[PDB]
Amino acid sequence: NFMLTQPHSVSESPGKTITISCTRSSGSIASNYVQWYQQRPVPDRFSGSIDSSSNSASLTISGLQTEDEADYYCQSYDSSNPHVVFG
Amino acid sequence: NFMLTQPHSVSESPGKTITISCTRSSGSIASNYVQWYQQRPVPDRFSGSIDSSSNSASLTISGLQTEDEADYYCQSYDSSNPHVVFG
Amino acid sequence: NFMLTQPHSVSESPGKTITISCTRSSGSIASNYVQWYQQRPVPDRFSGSIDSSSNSASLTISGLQTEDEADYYCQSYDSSNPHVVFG
Amino acid sequence: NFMLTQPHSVSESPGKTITISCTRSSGSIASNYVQWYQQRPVPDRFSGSIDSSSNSASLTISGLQTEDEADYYCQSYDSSNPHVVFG
Amino acid sequence: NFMLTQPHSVSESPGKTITISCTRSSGSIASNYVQWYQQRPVPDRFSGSIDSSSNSASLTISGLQTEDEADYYCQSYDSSNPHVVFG
Repeated sequence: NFMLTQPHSVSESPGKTITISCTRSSGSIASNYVQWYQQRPVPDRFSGSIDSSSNSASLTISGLQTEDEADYYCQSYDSSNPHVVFG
Repeated sequence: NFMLTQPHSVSESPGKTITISCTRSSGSIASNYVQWYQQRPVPDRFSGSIDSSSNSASLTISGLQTEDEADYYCQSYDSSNPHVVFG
Repeated sequence: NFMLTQPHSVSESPGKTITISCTRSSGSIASNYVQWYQQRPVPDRFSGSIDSSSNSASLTISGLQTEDEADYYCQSYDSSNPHVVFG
Repeated sequence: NFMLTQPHSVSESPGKTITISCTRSSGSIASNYVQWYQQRPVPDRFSGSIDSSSNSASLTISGLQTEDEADYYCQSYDSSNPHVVFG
Repeated sequence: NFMLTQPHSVSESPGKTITISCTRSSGSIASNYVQWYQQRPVPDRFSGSIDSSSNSASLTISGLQTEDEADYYCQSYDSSNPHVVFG
């Protein structure tokens, strides 16, 4: 899958950031995740409860294959040359 | 799947950010996720309860294949050259 | 599927942002997700309850195939060259 | 499916943003999703209750195929070159 | 399906935004979704209740096929070159 779940703030920054190319992924994730992120460049209270959690991630591939003749030709080209003038 | 769920704020930033090309993904995710993100470049109270959660993610592929003669030719070209003038 | 669910704010930023090409995805997601995102470049109260949640995501592919002669030719070209003048 | 559900605000930004091409997706999603997004470039109260939720997402493909001779030729071309003058 | 449900505001931005081409999607979605999005470039109260929700999404394809001789030739061309002058 593609869980692109990122609450990110971007200032004036002409670039490319995340770039994924020619990647193969296959796995299982079971996560109980708690985060308090505080950035201050008055009272703060954080309460997080997960309680009883049952996370199951099962992947089964019972395959059989004869002659494959596999040719995995993955070519990736990425060019990023921004031209930014501030005035 | 494609869970593109990101509450992001972008300032003046001519670019490309996320770019996914020639990628194969197949997996299972079971997530109990809690986040409090605070950025302050008065009273803050965060209460998060998950209680009893049962997350099940099952993937089964019981396949059989004879001669495949697979040829996976994945060619990707990406060009990003912005020209931004501020005045 | 394609769950494109992102409450994003974009300032003056001529670009391309998300770009997905030549991607194959097949999986299962079970998510109990809680987020409080606060950005302040007076009283804030956040209460989130999930209580009893039963998330089930089942994918089954019981297939059988003979000679496939598969040829996966995925060619992608993306060009983005904006010309923005501010005055 | 195509769940294009994004409450996004776009400033003066001549571009292309989301672009999906030559993509194959097949999966199951079970989501209990709660978000409070606050951006302030007086009293704020957020109460969210999911209570008892039963989400089931079942996908079954019990197929059988003989000789396929599959040829997946996916060619995608995207060009975006805006010319914007402000005066 | 095509659930194009996005309450978006677009400023002066000559572009293309969402563009979907040569895509195949087949899946199941079960979503209990709550969002409060606040953007302020006095009292705010948000109350959201889902209570008891039973979401079921079942997809079944019990198919059988002989020799297919499948040839999936998907060619997509997209060109967007706006010329906007402000005066």
